[PDB]
Amino acid sequence: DSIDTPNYDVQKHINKLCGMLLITEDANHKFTGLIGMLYAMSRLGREDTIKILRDAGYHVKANGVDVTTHRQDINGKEMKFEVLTLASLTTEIQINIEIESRKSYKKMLKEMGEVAPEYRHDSPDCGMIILCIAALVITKLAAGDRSGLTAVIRRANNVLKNEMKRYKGLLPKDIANSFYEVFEKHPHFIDVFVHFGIAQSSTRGGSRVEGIFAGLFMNAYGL
Ligand SMILES: O=C(O)c1cc(C(=O)O)n(Cc2ccc(Cl)cc2Cl)n1
Repeated sequence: DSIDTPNYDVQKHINKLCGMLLITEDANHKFTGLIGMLYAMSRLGREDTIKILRDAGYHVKANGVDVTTHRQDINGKEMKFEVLTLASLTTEIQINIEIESRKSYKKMLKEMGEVAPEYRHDSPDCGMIILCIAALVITKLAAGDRSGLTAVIRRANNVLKNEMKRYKGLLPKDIANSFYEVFEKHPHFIDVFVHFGIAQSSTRGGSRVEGIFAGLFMNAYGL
């Protein structure tokens, strides 16, 4: 009955996984709530994550998260994939996210030639774009609402219009549903998210998305 506790070392990998979903046309966001939450934990670090859970009364069986190279056959030819050792997310699911993302990337090349940095799966702000949706869901959880989904989509289409222009897979309805699902199924993620947001919103300036997140997070307490 383990909880994966990713450390700072797999932060870049989790951001890239977020970015792979963000470039996927009609992406399956079933795992985005979990992946976003894994990104938040990698930003907090393993030590602070275990501290948060233990202090909150949750008894945690910590699973170490490392990057492994998994060799698997796709269309007759053997391919190498970098995956995370996660008890909550199978090797198969991770590899299929990379496969679907690579199909959307080839379609992009065919449409516009080589892709600008801000349109790629490895843009440094992908994890934070996902956590912006989490910040909107947390507000609706706070306000007492349950059928707050309609307002999440509507607020998201306004606040994240530049990012939605950059990413075909930024689908607020599906992503909000995935976070609602993870916060109700795993309430310990609410404590992790709140500690992440308090710590993030301390870091002054930086990136446009980091600023959008800090603003969205600050709102959950009256703004
Ligand atoms: O020249 C590049 O940087 C490059 C090449 C490719 C590709 O061939 O899919 N891609 C996309 C890509 C690479 C790696 C992974 Cl893990 C996922 C995706 Cl979508 N980027």
